[PDB]
Amino acid sequence: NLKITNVKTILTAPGGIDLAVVKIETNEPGLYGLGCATFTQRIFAVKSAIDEYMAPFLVGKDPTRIEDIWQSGVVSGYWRNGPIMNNALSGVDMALWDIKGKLAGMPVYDLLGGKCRDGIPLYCHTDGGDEVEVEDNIRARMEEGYQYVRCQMGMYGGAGTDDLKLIATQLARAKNIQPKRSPRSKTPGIYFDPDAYAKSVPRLFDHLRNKLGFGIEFIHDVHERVTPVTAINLAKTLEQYQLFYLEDPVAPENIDWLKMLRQQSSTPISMGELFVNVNEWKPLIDNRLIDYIRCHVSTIGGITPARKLAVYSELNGVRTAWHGPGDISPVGVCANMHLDLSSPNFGIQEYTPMNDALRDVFPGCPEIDHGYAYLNDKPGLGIDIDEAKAAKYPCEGGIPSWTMARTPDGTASRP
Amino acid sequence: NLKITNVKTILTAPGGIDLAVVKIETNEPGLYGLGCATFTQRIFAVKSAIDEYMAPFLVGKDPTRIEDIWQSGVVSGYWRNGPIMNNALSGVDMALWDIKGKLAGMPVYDLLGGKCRDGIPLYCHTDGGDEVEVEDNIRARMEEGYQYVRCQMGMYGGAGTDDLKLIATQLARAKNIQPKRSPRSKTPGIYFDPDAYAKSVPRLFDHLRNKLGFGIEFIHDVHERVTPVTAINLAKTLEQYQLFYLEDPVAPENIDWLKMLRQQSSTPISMGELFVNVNEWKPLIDNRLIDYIRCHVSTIGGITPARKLAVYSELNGVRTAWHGPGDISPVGVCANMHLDLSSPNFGIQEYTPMNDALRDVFPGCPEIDHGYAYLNDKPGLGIDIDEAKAAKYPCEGGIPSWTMARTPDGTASRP
Ligand SMILES: [Cl-]
Ligand SMILES: [Mg+2]
Ligand SMILES: [Mg+2]
Repeated sequence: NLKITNVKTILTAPGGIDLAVVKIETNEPGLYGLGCATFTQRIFAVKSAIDEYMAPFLVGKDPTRIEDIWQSGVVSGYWRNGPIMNNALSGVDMALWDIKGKLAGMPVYDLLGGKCRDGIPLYCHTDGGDEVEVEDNIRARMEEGYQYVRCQMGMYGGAGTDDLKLIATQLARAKNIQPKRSPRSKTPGIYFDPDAYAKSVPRLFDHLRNKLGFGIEFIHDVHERVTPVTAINLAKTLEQYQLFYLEDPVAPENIDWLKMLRQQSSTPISMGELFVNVNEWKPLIDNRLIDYIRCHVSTIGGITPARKLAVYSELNGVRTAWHGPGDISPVGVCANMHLDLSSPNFGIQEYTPMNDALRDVFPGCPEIDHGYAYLNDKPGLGIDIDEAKAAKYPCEGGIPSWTMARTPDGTASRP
Repeated sequence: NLKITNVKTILTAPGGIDLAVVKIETNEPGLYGLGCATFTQRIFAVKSAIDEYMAPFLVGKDPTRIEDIWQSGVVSGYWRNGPIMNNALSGVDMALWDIKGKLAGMPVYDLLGGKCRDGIPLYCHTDGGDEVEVEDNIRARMEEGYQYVRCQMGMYGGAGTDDLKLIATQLARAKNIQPKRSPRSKTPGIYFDPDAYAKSVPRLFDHLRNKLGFGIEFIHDVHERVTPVTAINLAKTLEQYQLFYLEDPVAPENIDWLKMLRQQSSTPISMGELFVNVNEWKPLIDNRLIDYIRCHVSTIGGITPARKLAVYSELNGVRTAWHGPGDISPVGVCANMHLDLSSPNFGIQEYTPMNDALRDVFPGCPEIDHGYAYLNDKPGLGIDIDEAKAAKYPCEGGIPSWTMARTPDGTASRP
């Protein structure tokens, strides 16, 4: 007669980025589950969604009924399909998977069908103010054993970032990108020039291919920064550089434009870190408009819907590339990886390296060894949280600044 | 030098249903705006989204720049397109429209282009345990001057409701619908039989058209309760009864099925009270798969996005029917109606009659006279809130019961 007894939210920032973790307790002594609910920009609203709504929904129920709980949970507020709602559901769903693995004495990847590969290949982020600094940073990552890298010159749209809420790191604006002149007064924002950015990208990859060759795999993230036809043209101009993928050429609001892109370009495309709705990803995958699906697993509602998405992708020849930024807890990192190891159609795993504090707060972080991640074989997600240590890193709260992105004339843009 | 000085949430339940209202104060003495943020099932998370995120985003800004504030606010948390996020934005957006009207000395409908009609026709809800009870209820509403009515026998799926969080009224289960026998043990939920429900609807309308004739307009709400092909067959069998519309024959997750429905049936269709994402409504409107769009204005982000939706619908010959349940504040009722008065493609206004406490807490409620609503000509939304009186009706909070809908075998179903 196993029952959920308690559900709680833990808010912690050991890597300098606000995280939300759900812990689900049961009436079996010592048996609990952990899940990721990290929507970093709205952590307090996520906490409210869990504590005020998911907790009374769950206490008393048999945690082994993961699918029933997910299906009933998703419709429990009637309205649904949003990032706050989905993250609250995810924390619950991953915790239940964690509990199921612990009961079975099996890692989640074994519950899901077992290992389809011997390690998880990773990509990491490289940046710089000019092409030489990017090149230097790639060399350093290659020395560490990375065989795949994302290359940005000036973060997103060439703008860099001063906002530590984004990745806990300041990144330089592109040094030599010359923006258009703005009007005589400016509304506050982080200014960028989408056209100057777009033209800089082929020049960057020309330099990088010249210096580093074609063995190393390259990723570039457009991050919805340009008009769709500009993104199409960029995809075409980048064909010669043979990117592993070109990421987020359009906003989710503009997914129809991928119909045109895919008639003209053979540069591999990834989309979807922003997706929260089946009506965003289903038309893309059904029509083969992408080669990699990029969802943030917690933001689509956890392991249960991510595995459905992985299967839907697999049957259409689309591969997975789950979102792996700084704004994901080590629990969510483990969840991505259990999916990765058990999916036939795994593509790549984006990885943001952790500091000592994250490894200390979350015992059981995956082993990173020469560009591959190696999950432990402990039951469930193989991850724990030290609640006392978590409390040493309280969340900063507040609002980000980087999301106020303005084009030269002052237009508020999708960031 | 006009600036926003304070943004706050008011939670009140004068009609027995939890409401969320946003009040935006400015540095001009006595000038403020009110907006609806009512997502009733998640009011505390909406409150968190406003108080922790919208408030610091807005203080100091010029409230006259409604579009800039909307466009920048919607992407401020990066992830977007969800019911909690959108309601927080709506509260702000409607309050800014209210402020703009007050500054202009004109109602919002006048800022939007003026009256397109002389009054707003309404439909109200009628229910009953059997056909004769529904008939009697319709007669009573026709005597009050309603010329359009929604007709349900047992609320949604024939199940009725005992949950006061839904519409603050207990409604009888359909008396004569015989469900399939369930398994020998049952998981808790509100049980219904989709097939017994579906067969009962044509029988209801056969009775109602015989007794009441064809002058009176009838609406029926399927409320996502049946399989898509069952919905298609229902639409076909109801053609002879000439419904004003058949509402929500499919879930948002199943919108593709409307392609098949519209090849076979000429029953008018409405969809969309559940919509939160452009990728849900845009394919429907682009392909003329519905005749009326049903969005809950606050849940799509306020007046700014609702006006865009109304225009997009107008150009495709689709008409508006904004959601008008019990779970919308009188501020939201006013916002619906200002859109209604100024839209060339207005279709109908669903209306849930208010009690004395709602009228007392919210001075300026629209005048209801013989089946039409008559907005006052006061500036902005023409509505106010008495905060001291609102405080006499604290919110109940908690989670609803009705959203746990199960079919005879125990399957958790979209409610
Ligand atoms: Cl949301
Ligand atoms: Mg990205
Ligand atoms: Mg409805």
